[PDB]
Amino acid sequence: MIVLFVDFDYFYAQVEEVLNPSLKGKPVVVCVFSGRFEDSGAVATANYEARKFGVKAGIPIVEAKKILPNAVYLPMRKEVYQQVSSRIMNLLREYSEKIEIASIDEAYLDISDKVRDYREAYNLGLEIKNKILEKEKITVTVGISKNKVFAKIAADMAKPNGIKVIDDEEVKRLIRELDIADVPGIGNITAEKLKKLGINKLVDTLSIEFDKLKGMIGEAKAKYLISLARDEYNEPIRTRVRKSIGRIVTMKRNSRNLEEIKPYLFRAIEESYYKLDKRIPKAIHVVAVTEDLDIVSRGRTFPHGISKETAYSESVKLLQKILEEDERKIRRIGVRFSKFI
DNA sequence: GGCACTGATCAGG
DNA sequence: GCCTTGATCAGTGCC
Ligand SMILES: Nc1ccn([C@H]2C[C@H](O)[C@@H](COP(=O)(O)OP(=O)(O)OP(=O)(O)O)O2)c(=O)n1
Ligand SMILES: [Ca+2]
Ligand SMILES: [Ca+2]
Ligand SMILES: [Ca+2]
Repeated sequence: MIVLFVDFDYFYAQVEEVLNPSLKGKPVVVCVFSGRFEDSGAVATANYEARKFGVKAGIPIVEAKKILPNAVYLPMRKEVYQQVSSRIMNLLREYSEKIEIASIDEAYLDISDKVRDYREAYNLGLEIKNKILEKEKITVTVGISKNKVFAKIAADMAKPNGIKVIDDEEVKRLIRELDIADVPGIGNITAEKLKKLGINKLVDTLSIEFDKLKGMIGEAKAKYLISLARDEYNEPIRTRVRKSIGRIVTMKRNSRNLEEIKPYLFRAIEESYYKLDKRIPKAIHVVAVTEDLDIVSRGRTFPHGISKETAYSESVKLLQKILEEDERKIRRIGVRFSKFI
């Protein structure tokens, strides 16, 4: 099997440069402002000119400005990026009907039936890069290997504006030498659990007793890692379907007052139904982010679709449930809908 | 024993 | 900050 993975470079910031080419060569930081005070919010992404100096996704805007006070700080325009992304995704469908759109800026193509070997695959990857550059003036990185996991590791290694193949021999090398923390799906908490077991490379998971592994990180991740170490991971490229759609808004001030919270909750419902478009959910969850930033949620599933009127009345009941069962003040409040008809 | 369902967790974009 | 193109866990009700 041959998998080609495409990952768009510094995507949000790059779209902003395409739309305003005077930004080219300047550090650009795309921000999500929460509106609680001035410059409250977090960085969504930054282009490489900013990232070079430590301005990275997730950090506080105030922290970014301490590092690069003269960078260009732009508000996130996700609707614009989403529309640009959709156009590029339509470009990719021309190269394979087996395509898995994995997020707003990534896709997997199964090109098993389009090329014979890694040489032809590399050439097709070049063709894809040039096409997206030609039509949308966006640069991407391409990773190619025998499965989705190594195709992604390949792209990680070639970023930015690159292309890389991980052939069968290199796959065997990585199983021995790749830092296990760098395997997709292994986050800090799991990486720490593993280190405490002495596992530092995929190969190590083959010699440890399975129940030990499973007891620490769970059955699913244990099997996942072992399948990879044995060079036996194969998951097909699958069409992804949206399963939940929601909106969460930050309140001006932390509160436990129902009447205070309601106007924000109802705004989240309005925006959520807008995003639902033609989908009709049978389930609704109210989702509260506490002051200490924990997340608490309560839901309700109906044997029928939920009208916006039913969303309003049920959401208040669920929020009350949350207030009844947790005593912390709420900082953000929202809803998420799912189980579409 | 194991399926179906919930809310919490961990992950990653 | 915000979103799920999320999956999996423990706890449970149930057959
Ligand atoms: N914590 C994060 C990470 C990413 N994103 C958004 C903005 C990114 O542009 C996009 C893609 O994520 P990458 O993780 O693919 O980021 P870039 O595409 O920004 O960087 P790179 O060139 O390393 O791929 O998703 C976000 O909102 N919040
Ligand atoms: Ca990217
Ligand atoms: Ca990405
Ligand atoms: Ca990691």
